[PDB]
Amino acid sequence: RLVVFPNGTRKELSADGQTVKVMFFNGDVKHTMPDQRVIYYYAEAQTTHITYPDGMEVLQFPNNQTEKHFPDGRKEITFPDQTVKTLHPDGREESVLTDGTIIQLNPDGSKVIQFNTGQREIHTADFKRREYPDGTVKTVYSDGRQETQYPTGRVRLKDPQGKVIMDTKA
Repeated sequence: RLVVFPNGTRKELSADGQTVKVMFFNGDVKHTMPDQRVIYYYAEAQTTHITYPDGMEVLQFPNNQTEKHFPDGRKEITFPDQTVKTLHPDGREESVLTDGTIIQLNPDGSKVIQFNTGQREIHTADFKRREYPDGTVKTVYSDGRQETQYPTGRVRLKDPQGKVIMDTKA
């Protein structure tokens, strides 16, 4: 079949019967497949939008970025530089850089960086903290004080000039 609507939109079945092809008057194009997958091209935005039956949506942008919308509410963005950012329903954003570094932006204002080496940096308004696989924690406060927590339970606190003001262990 070919149907041409009064507004000039055309609905045409592919010759082999499998693809329903709508050519909208505004330049948009929609193909609907036998599995009910819908592929929609938006002409002005030059964007492709695929809707799967299970509700997943994938958008492909002309800058080469991809955005995938999961049934669990996550949205995963693949930038043109290959960075993959995941937006979680609770507001966390987690970027995985190509070298595998993970950068997490959290709703509370913090930024957490998980390096390949196992080290983890936590940045808040009040401190910058580094965590190490053995359990060591070094924290530098906005006022310049520095705390080292050792794997043993020992906690050593220094003033901003480096003088020890607290050194405790159970």
